[PDB]
Amino acid sequence: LERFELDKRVAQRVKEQMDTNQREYYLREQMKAIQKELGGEDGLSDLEA
Amino acid sequence: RLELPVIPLRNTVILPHTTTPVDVGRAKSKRAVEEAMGADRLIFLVAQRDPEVDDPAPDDLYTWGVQAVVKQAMRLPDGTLQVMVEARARAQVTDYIPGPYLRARGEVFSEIFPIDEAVVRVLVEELKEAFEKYVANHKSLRLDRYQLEAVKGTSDPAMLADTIAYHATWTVAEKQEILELTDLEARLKKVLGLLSRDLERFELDKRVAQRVKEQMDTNQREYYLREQMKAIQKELGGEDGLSDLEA
Amino acid sequence: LERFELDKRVAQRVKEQMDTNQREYYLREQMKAIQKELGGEDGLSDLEALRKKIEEVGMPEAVKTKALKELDRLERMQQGSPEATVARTYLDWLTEVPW
Amino acid sequence: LRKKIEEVGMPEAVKTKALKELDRLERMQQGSPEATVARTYLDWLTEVPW
Repeated sequence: LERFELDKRVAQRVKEQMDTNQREYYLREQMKAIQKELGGEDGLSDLEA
Repeated sequence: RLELPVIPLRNTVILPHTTTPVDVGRAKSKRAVEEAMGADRLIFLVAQRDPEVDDPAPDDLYTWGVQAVVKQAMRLPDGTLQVMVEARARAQVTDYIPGPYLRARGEVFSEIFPIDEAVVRVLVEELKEAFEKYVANHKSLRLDRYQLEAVKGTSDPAMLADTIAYHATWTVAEKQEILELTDLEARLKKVLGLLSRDLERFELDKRVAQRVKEQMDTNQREYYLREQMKAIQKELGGEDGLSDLEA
Repeated sequence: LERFELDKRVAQRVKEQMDTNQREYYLREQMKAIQKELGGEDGLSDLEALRKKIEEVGMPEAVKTKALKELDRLERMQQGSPEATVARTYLDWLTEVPW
Repeated sequence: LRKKIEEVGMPEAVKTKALKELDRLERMQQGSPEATVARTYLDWLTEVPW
Protein backbone atom coordinates (compact mmCIF):
# COMPACT_ATOMS: atom_id res chain seq x y z
CA LEU A 1 0.00 0.00 0.00
CA GLU A 2 2.95 2.36 0.67
CA ARG A 3 4.37 1.81 -2.81
CA PHE A 4 0.85 2.29 -4.21
CA GLU A 5 0.75 5.70 -2.49
CA LEU A 6 4.23 6.77 -3.65
CA ASP A 7 3.34 5.76 -7.22
CA LYS A 8 0.14 7.86 -7.00
CA ARG A 9 2.10 10.88 -5.77
CA VAL A 10 4.79 10.63 -8.45
CA ALA A 11 2.06 10.14 -11.10
CA GLN A 12 0.38 13.36 -9.95
CA ARG A 13 3.86 14.94 -9.84
CA VAL A 14 4.68 14.21 -13.48
CA LYS A 15 1.06 15.20 -14.29
CA GLU A 16 1.74 18.65 -12.81
CA GLN A 17 5.11 18.61 -14.62
CA MET A 18 3.51 17.95 -18.02
CA ASP A 19 0.81 20.57 -17.43
CA THR A 20 3.50 23.11 -16.61
CA ASN A 21 5.46 22.13 -19.75
CA GLN A 22 2.37 22.77 -21.87
CA ARG A 23 1.37 26.03 -20.15
CA GLU A 24 4.96 27.31 -20.37
CA TYR A 25 4.92 26.42 -24.07
CA TYR A 26 1.78 28.50 -24.73
CA LEU A 27 3.27 31.39 -22.79
CA ARG A 28 6.56 31.07 -24.74
CA GLU A 29 4.72 31.18 -28.05
CA GLN A 30 2.74 34.21 -26.84
CA MET A 31 6.09 35.81 -25.90
CA LYS A 32 7.46 35.22 -29.40
CA ALA A 33 4.20 36.57 -30.85
CA ILE A 34 4.94 39.80 -29.02
CA GLN A 35 8.64 39.50 -30.06
CA LYS A 36 8.01 39.37 -33.85
CA GLU A 37 6.66 42.91 -34.07
CA LEU A 38 9.74 45.17 -33.65
CA GLY A 39 12.16 44.10 -36.39
CA GLY A 40 9.29 44.37 -38.86
CA GLU A 41 8.59 47.86 -37.53
CA ASP A 42 12.22 48.59 -38.37
CA GLY A 43 12.08 46.57 -41.58
CA LEU A 44 9.85 48.65 -43.85
CA SER A 45 10.11 49.76 -47.50
CA ASP A 46 13.83 49.12 -47.96
CA LEU A 47 12.70 46.84 -50.78
CA GLU A 48 11.50 49.52 -53.17
CA ALA A 49 14.83 51.31 -52.76
CA ARG B 1 -16.82 74.57 0.51
CA LEU B 2 -17.78 74.73 4.21
CA GLU B 3 -15.29 72.20 5.71
CA LEU B 4 -17.61 69.47 4.45
CA PRO B 5 -16.49 65.89 5.25
CA VAL B 6 -13.68 64.31 3.21
CA ILE B 7 -15.07 60.85 2.56
CA PRO B 8 -12.37 59.17 0.45
CA LEU B 9 -12.75 57.25 -2.79
CA ARG B 10 -12.38 53.46 -2.52
CA ASN B 11 -11.03 52.61 -6.01
CA THR B 12 -13.67 54.83 -7.68
CA VAL B 13 -14.17 58.37 -8.95
CA ILE B 14 -17.65 59.73 -8.28
CA LEU B 15 -18.87 61.51 -11.41
CA PRO B 16 -21.70 64.08 -11.70
CA HIS B 17 -25.21 62.58 -11.72
CA THR B 18 -24.41 58.85 -11.71
CA THR B 19 -24.96 56.45 -8.79
CA THR B 20 -21.83 54.71 -7.47
CA PRO B 21 -21.50 53.37 -3.90
CA VAL B 22 -19.29 54.79 -1.15
CA ASP B 23 -18.61 52.83 2.05
CA VAL B 24 -16.18 53.03 4.95
CA GLY B 25 -13.61 50.49 6.09
CA ARG B 26 -12.06 52.70 8.75
CA ALA B 27 -13.41 54.55 11.77
CA LYS B 28 -11.64 57.75 10.61
CA SER B 29 -13.72 58.11 7.44
CA LYS B 30 -16.64 56.72 9.44
CA ARG B 31 -16.36 59.92 11.50
CA ALA B 32 -16.57 61.85 8.23
CA VAL B 33 -19.72 59.81 7.52
CA GLU B 34 -20.96 60.68 11.02
CA GLU B 35 -20.58 64.38 10.31
CA ALA B 36 -22.08 63.68 6.86
CA MET B 37 -25.16 62.60 8.79
CA GLY B 38 -24.46 65.55 11.11
CA ALA B 39 -23.82 68.46 8.73
CA ASP B 40 -27.20 67.81 6.99
CA ARG B 41 -26.09 65.69 4.06
CA LEU B 42 -23.73 67.59 1.76
CA ILE B 43 -20.36 65.88 1.58
CA PHE B 44 -17.05 66.57 -0.12
CA LEU B 45 -15.57 63.54 -1.91
CA VAL B 46 -11.79 63.83 -2.37
CA ALA B 47 -9.75 61.25 -4.28
CA GLN B 48 -7.04 59.52 -2.29
CA ARG B 49 -4.09 57.70 -3.82
CA ASP B 50 -3.69 54.15 -5.06
CA PRO B 51 -4.03 51.76 -2.29
CA GLU B 52 -4.54 54.04 0.70
CA VAL B 53 -2.38 54.30 3.74
CA ASP B 54 -4.55 53.09 6.64
CA ASP B 55 -4.64 56.72 7.86
CA PRO B 56 -5.63 59.43 5.37
CA ALA B 57 -2.23 60.99 4.64
CA PRO B 58 -1.75 64.51 3.24
CA ASP B 59 -0.02 62.94 0.22
CA ASP B 60 -3.22 60.97 -0.49
CA LEU B 61 -5.46 63.83 -1.65
CA TYR B 62 -5.78 65.17 -5.18
CA THR B 63 -6.76 68.58 -6.55
CA TRP B 64 -10.27 68.01 -7.98
CA GLY B 65 -13.03 66.96 -5.62
CA VAL B 66 -16.68 66.46 -6.56
CA GLN B 67 -19.90 67.84 -5.07
CA ALA B 68 -22.33 65.13 -4.01
CA VAL B 69 -25.68 65.30 -2.24
CA VAL B 70 -26.13 61.94 -0.51
CA LYS B 71 -28.96 59.87 -1.98
CA GLN B 72 -29.02 56.92 0.46
CA ALA B 73 -27.07 56.25 3.66
CA MET B 74 -27.46 52.71 5.01
CA ARG B 75 -26.70 51.97 8.67
CA LEU B 76 -24.87 48.65 8.91
CA PRO B 77 -22.69 49.65 11.86
CA ASP B 78 -19.64 47.42 12.14
CA GLY B 79 -17.25 49.87 10.50
CA THR B 80 -19.11 50.06 7.17
CA LEU B 81 -21.90 52.51 6.28
CA GLN B 82 -23.30 52.49 2.74
CA VAL B 83 -23.50 56.23 2.08
CA MET B 84 -24.55 56.52 -1.56
CA VAL B 85 -23.65 59.43 -3.83
CA GLU B 86 -25.08 60.66 -7.12
CA ALA B 87 -22.88 63.73 -7.44
CA ARG B 88 -23.72 67.19 -8.75
CA ALA B 89 -20.48 68.60 -10.20
CA ARG B 90 -16.72 68.66 -9.69
CA ALA B 91 -14.81 71.36 -7.79
CA GLN B 92 -11.23 72.23 -6.92
CA VAL B 93 -10.21 71.30 -3.38
CA THR B 94 -9.01 74.72 -2.20
CA ASP B 95 -6.94 73.82 0.87
CA TYR B 96 -6.58 70.92 3.27
CA ILE B 97 -6.41 70.73 7.05
CA PRO B 98 -4.15 67.78 7.97
CA GLY B 99 -5.90 65.12 10.00
CA PRO B 100 -7.07 62.64 11.09
CA TYR B 101 -9.46 63.40 9.72
CA LEU B 102 -8.81 65.88 6.93
CA ARG B 103 -10.93 68.96 6.22
CA ALA B 104 -11.21 70.53 2.77
CA ARG B 105 -12.73 73.62 1.20
CA GLY B 106 -14.03 73.39 -2.34
CA GLU B 107 -15.25 75.49 -5.25
CA VAL B 108 -18.89 76.16 -6.19
CA PHE B 109 -21.08 73.94 -8.39
CA SER B 110 -19.68 73.53 -11.91
CA GLU B 111 -22.80 74.63 -13.79
CA ILE B 112 -20.87 75.96 -16.82
CA PHE B 113 -21.10 73.95 -20.05
CA PRO B 114 -20.36 75.30 -23.55
CA ILE B 115 -22.67 76.53 -26.31
CA ASP B 116 -23.55 74.78 -29.62
CA GLU B 117 -25.36 71.78 -28.14
CA ALA B 118 -25.93 70.51 -31.70
CA VAL B 119 -22.23 69.63 -32.12
CA VAL B 120 -22.03 68.44 -28.50
CA ARG B 121 -24.99 66.08 -28.95
CA VAL B 122 -23.56 64.89 -32.28
CA LEU B 123 -20.44 64.13 -30.22
CA VAL B 124 -22.76 62.40 -27.72
CA GLU B 125 -24.05 60.27 -30.61
CA GLU B 126 -20.50 59.50 -31.80
CA LEU B 127 -19.51 58.54 -28.26
CA LYS B 128 -22.55 56.24 -28.15
CA GLU B 129 -21.36 54.74 -31.47
CA ALA B 130 -17.81 54.26 -30.16
CA PHE B 131 -19.06 52.74 -26.90
CA GLU B 132 -21.25 50.32 -28.85
CA LYS B 133 -18.22 49.42 -30.97
CA TYR B 134 -16.16 49.09 -27.79
CA VAL B 135 -18.35 46.93 -25.53
CA ALA B 136 -19.51 44.61 -28.35
CA ASN B 137 -15.83 43.93 -29.08
CA HIS B 138 -14.59 44.22 -25.47
CA LYS B 139 -16.46 41.61 -23.53
CA SER B 140 -12.85 40.71 -22.68
CA LEU B 141 -12.57 43.27 -19.86
CA ARG B 142 -15.66 41.69 -18.21
CA LEU B 143 -17.69 44.67 -19.38
CA ASP B 144 -21.47 44.83 -19.10
CA ARG B 145 -24.28 45.42 -21.60
CA TYR B 146 -26.81 47.02 -19.24
CA GLN B 147 -24.41 50.00 -19.42
CA LEU B 148 -25.87 50.81 -22.84
CA GLU B 149 -29.45 51.07 -21.57
CA ALA B 150 -27.99 53.68 -19.18
CA VAL B 151 -27.18 55.96 -22.15
CA LYS B 152 -30.33 55.68 -24.30
CA GLY B 153 -33.33 57.88 -23.59
CA THR B 154 -31.55 60.58 -21.54
CA SER B 155 -31.16 64.28 -22.36
CA ASP B 156 -28.37 65.35 -19.97
CA PRO B 157 -25.04 65.30 -21.87
CA ALA B 158 -23.20 65.61 -18.55
CA MET B 159 -24.92 62.49 -17.16
CA LEU B 160 -24.39 60.84 -20.56
CA ALA B 161 -20.66 61.62 -20.64
CA ASP B 162 -20.15 60.54 -17.04
CA THR B 163 -22.13 57.35 -17.77
CA ILE B 164 -19.90 56.40 -20.71
CA ALA B 165 -16.76 57.53 -18.86
CA TYR B 166 -17.35 55.38 -15.77
CA HIS B 167 -18.90 52.36 -17.55
CA ALA B 168 -15.89 52.15 -19.85
CA THR B 169 -13.82 50.68 -17.06
CA TRP B 170 -10.19 51.56 -16.41
CA THR B 171 -7.89 52.73 -13.61
CA VAL B 172 -8.84 55.36 -11.02
CA ALA B 173 -6.21 57.81 -12.30
CA GLU B 174 -7.78 58.21 -15.74
CA LYS B 175 -11.23 58.76 -14.22
CA GLN B 176 -9.49 61.42 -12.11
CA GLU B 177 -8.02 62.87 -15.33
CA ILE B 178 -11.60 63.04 -16.62
CA LEU B 179 -12.51 64.71 -13.30
CA GLU B 180 -9.84 67.36 -14.02
CA LEU B 181 -11.69 68.71 -17.06
CA THR B 182 -14.28 71.48 -16.72
CA ASP B 183 -15.32 71.36 -20.38
CA LEU B 184 -18.19 69.30 -21.76
CA GLU B 185 -16.52 69.16 -25.16
CA ALA B 186 -13.01 67.80 -24.47
CA ARG B 187 -14.20 65.19 -21.96
CA LEU B 188 -15.75 63.19 -24.79
CA LYS B 189 -12.44 63.64 -26.66
CA LYS B 190 -10.74 62.04 -23.64
CA VAL B 191 -13.18 59.11 -23.55
CA LEU B 192 -12.94 58.60 -27.33
CA GLY B 193 -9.14 58.65 -27.24
CA LEU B 194 -8.95 56.10 -24.42
CA LEU B 195 -11.42 53.77 -26.10
CA SER B 196 -9.60 54.12 -29.43
CA ARG B 197 -6.36 53.19 -27.63
CA ASP B 198 -8.01 50.14 -26.10
CA LEU B 199 -9.50 49.10 -29.46
CA GLU B 200 -5.94 49.40 -30.76
CA ARG B 201 -5.07 46.96 -27.96
CA PHE B 202 -7.88 44.72 -29.21
CA GLU B 203 -6.31 44.85 -32.66
CA LEU B 204 -3.04 43.94 -30.92
CA ASP B 205 -4.79 40.93 -29.33
CA LYS B 206 -5.96 39.97 -32.82
CA ARG B 207 -2.51 40.13 -34.39
CA VAL B 208 -0.78 38.22 -31.63
CA ALA B 209 -3.57 35.61 -31.84
CA GLN B 210 -2.87 35.28 -35.56
CA ARG B 211 0.86 35.03 -34.85
CA VAL B 212 0.39 32.39 -32.12
CA LYS B 213 -1.54 30.13 -34.48
CA GLU B 214 1.14 30.81 -37.11
CA GLN B 215 3.88 29.74 -34.68
CA MET B 216 2.01 26.53 -33.81
CA ASP B 217 1.73 25.63 -37.51
CA THR B 218 5.30 26.62 -38.44
CA ASN B 219 7.22 25.02 -35.57
CA GLN B 220 5.15 21.81 -35.71
CA ARG B 221 5.48 21.35 -39.45
CA GLU B 222 9.18 22.25 -39.26
CA TYR B 223 9.69 19.40 -36.78
CA TYR B 224 7.56 17.27 -39.11
CA LEU B 225 9.68 18.02 -42.17
CA ARG B 226 12.97 17.58 -40.29
CA GLU B 227 12.01 14.07 -39.21
CA GLN B 228 10.75 13.46 -42.78
CA MET B 229 14.14 14.34 -44.26
CA LYS B 230 16.14 12.42 -41.67
CA ALA B 231 14.08 9.26 -42.18
CA ILE B 232 14.85 9.64 -45.90
CA GLN B 233 18.56 10.06 -45.10
CA LYS B 234 18.55 6.89 -43.02
CA GLU B 235 16.84 5.04 -45.87
CA LEU B 236 19.80 5.82 -48.17
CA GLY B 237 23.32 4.39 -48.29
CA GLY B 238 24.66 7.83 -47.46
CA GLU B 239 24.68 6.42 -43.95
CA ASP B 240 27.61 4.32 -45.23
CA GLY B 241 29.59 7.12 -46.87
CA LEU B 242 30.03 9.32 -43.80
CA SER B 243 33.38 7.85 -42.81
CA ASP B 244 36.63 9.53 -43.67
CA LEU B 245 39.46 8.65 -41.28
CA GLU B 246 36.89 6.29 -39.92
CA ALA B 247 37.07 5.02 -43.49
CA LEU C 1 -11.34 76.50 -43.65
CA GLU C 2 -8.32 74.50 -44.78
CA ARG C 3 -6.41 75.68 -41.69
CA PHE C 4 -9.13 74.38 -39.35
CA GLU C 5 -9.21 71.08 -41.28
CA LEU C 6 -5.46 70.88 -40.61
CA ASP C 7 -6.17 71.64 -36.93
CA LYS C 8 -8.54 68.67 -36.65
CA ARG C 9 -6.19 66.35 -38.57
CA VAL C 10 -3.22 67.29 -36.34
CA ALA C 11 -5.32 66.73 -33.18
CA GLN C 12 -6.49 63.31 -34.40
CA ARG C 13 -2.92 62.31 -35.34
CA VAL C 14 -1.54 63.40 -31.95
CA LYS C 15 -4.19 61.09 -30.49
CA GLU C 16 -2.98 58.38 -32.90
CA GLN C 17 0.61 58.83 -31.69
CA MET C 18 -0.70 58.54 -28.13
CA ASP C 19 -2.51 55.29 -29.03
CA THR C 20 0.59 53.86 -30.73
CA ASN C 21 2.74 54.95 -27.77
CA GLN C 22 0.42 53.24 -25.33
CA ARG C 23 0.22 50.10 -27.47
CA GLU C 24 4.04 50.04 -27.51
CA TYR C 25 3.89 50.78 -23.77
CA TYR C 26 1.80 47.66 -23.14
CA LEU C 27 4.05 45.65 -25.45
CA ARG C 28 7.17 46.77 -23.56
CA GLU C 29 5.29 45.93 -20.34
CA GLN C 30 4.76 42.42 -21.63
CA MET C 31 8.30 41.92 -22.94
CA LYS C 32 9.94 43.01 -19.70
CA ALA C 33 7.17 41.37 -17.63
CA ILE C 34 7.49 37.98 -19.30
CA GLN C 35 11.30 38.08 -19.34
CA LYS C 36 11.04 38.89 -15.64
CA GLU C 37 8.44 36.18 -14.92
CA LEU C 38 9.54 33.53 -17.40
CA GLY C 39 13.16 34.61 -16.93
CA GLY C 40 15.73 34.86 -14.19
CA GLU C 41 15.00 38.37 -12.87
CA ASP C 42 15.78 39.67 -16.40
CA GLY C 43 19.19 38.00 -15.96
CA LEU C 44 19.62 40.27 -12.92
CA SER C 45 18.17 43.33 -14.75
CA ASP C 46 20.60 42.93 -17.67
CA LEU C 47 18.02 43.62 -20.39
CA GLU C 48 16.51 46.46 -18.37
CA ALA C 49 19.78 48.24 -17.72
CA LEU C 50 20.96 47.74 -21.30
CA ARG C 51 17.78 49.10 -22.92
CA LYS C 52 18.24 52.01 -20.56
CA LYS C 53 21.90 52.29 -21.53
CA ILE C 54 21.57 52.16 -25.35
CA GLU C 55 20.18 55.65 -24.97
CA GLU C 56 22.68 56.49 -22.19
CA VAL C 57 25.68 55.08 -24.05
CA GLY C 58 26.13 57.85 -26.56
CA MET C 59 26.72 56.20 -29.93
CA PRO C 60 26.36 56.90 -33.66
CA GLU C 61 23.09 56.22 -35.43
CA ALA C 62 23.68 52.88 -37.16
CA VAL C 63 25.44 51.71 -34.00
CA LYS C 64 22.34 52.55 -31.94
CA THR C 65 20.36 50.67 -34.59
CA LYS C 66 22.53 47.57 -34.40
CA ALA C 67 22.34 47.77 -30.61
CA LEU C 68 18.55 47.65 -30.75
CA LYS C 69 18.94 44.71 -33.10
CA GLU C 70 21.05 43.02 -30.44
CA LEU C 71 18.14 43.86 -28.13
CA ASP C 72 15.67 42.25 -30.50
CA ARG C 73 17.64 39.08 -31.15
CA LEU C 74 17.65 38.68 -27.39
CA GLU C 75 14.72 38.84 -24.93
CA ARG C 76 14.35 35.09 -25.28
CA MET C 77 17.69 33.66 -24.07
CA GLN C 78 19.37 34.38 -20.75
CA GLN C 79 20.16 30.91 -19.53
CA GLY C 80 21.79 30.34 -22.79
CA SER C 81 24.69 28.58 -24.20
CA PRO C 82 26.17 31.26 -26.37
CA GLU C 83 22.76 32.49 -27.72
CA ALA C 84 22.44 34.40 -24.48
CA THR C 85 26.05 35.19 -23.70
CA VAL C 86 27.16 36.08 -27.21
CA ALA C 87 24.65 38.87 -27.58
CA ARG C 88 25.00 39.79 -23.92
CA THR C 89 28.77 40.32 -24.09
CA TYR C 90 28.38 42.06 -27.44
CA LEU C 91 25.83 44.45 -25.94
CA ASP C 92 28.25 44.95 -23.05
CA TRP C 93 31.17 45.69 -25.39
CA LEU C 94 29.40 48.28 -27.49
CA THR C 95 28.13 49.90 -24.37
CA GLU C 96 31.61 50.06 -22.90
CA VAL C 97 33.52 51.37 -25.89
CA PRO C 98 33.91 55.15 -25.63
CA TRP C 99 32.09 57.13 -28.26
CA LEU D 1 20.25 28.80 1.03
CA ARG D 2 18.09 31.91 1.34
CA LYS D 3 18.92 32.13 5.05
CA LYS D 4 22.59 31.31 4.24
CA ILE D 5 23.58 34.76 2.99
CA GLU D 6 22.84 36.53 6.26
CA GLU D 7 23.92 33.42 8.16
CA VAL D 8 27.49 33.84 6.87
CA GLY D 9 29.44 37.09 7.12
CA MET D 10 30.55 38.57 3.83
CA PRO D 11 32.16 41.51 2.14
CA GLU D 12 29.68 43.76 0.32
CA ALA D 13 30.38 42.41 -3.17
CA VAL D 14 30.21 38.75 -2.09
CA LYS D 15 27.01 39.57 -0.17
CA THR D 16 25.49 41.29 -3.20
CA LYS D 17 26.36 38.58 -5.73
CA ALA D 18 25.06 36.02 -3.22
CA LEU D 19 21.76 37.90 -3.13
CA LYS D 20 21.85 37.89 -6.95
CA GLU D 21 22.30 34.13 -7.23
CA LEU D 22 19.68 33.66 -4.55
CA ASP D 23 17.29 35.60 -6.76
CA ARG D 24 17.80 33.36 -9.82
CA LEU D 25 16.64 30.36 -7.73
CA GLU D 26 13.26 29.16 -6.39
CA ARG D 27 11.96 27.09 -9.35
CA MET D 28 12.83 23.62 -10.63
CA GLN D 29 16.31 22.83 -9.28
CA GLN D 30 16.75 19.52 -11.16
CA GLY D 31 16.83 21.01 -14.65
CA SER D 32 16.44 24.61 -15.91
CA PRO D 33 20.11 25.64 -16.03
CA GLU D 34 19.84 29.17 -14.54
CA ALA D 35 18.60 27.68 -11.27
CA THR D 36 21.16 24.91 -10.79
CA VAL D 37 24.18 27.08 -11.60
CA ALA D 38 22.77 29.76 -9.29
CA ARG D 39 22.57 27.11 -6.57
CA THR D 40 26.18 26.08 -7.20
CA TYR D 41 27.43 29.67 -7.17
CA LEU D 42 25.36 30.32 -4.04
CA ASP D 43 26.93 27.31 -2.30
CA TRP D 44 30.50 27.93 -3.50
CA LEU D 45 30.24 31.57 -2.41
CA THR D 46 28.17 31.65 0.76
CA GLU D 47 29.89 28.71 2.41
CA VAL D 48 33.11 30.75 2.28
CA PRO D 49 33.26 32.46 5.69
CA TRP D 50 34.55 36.01 5.88
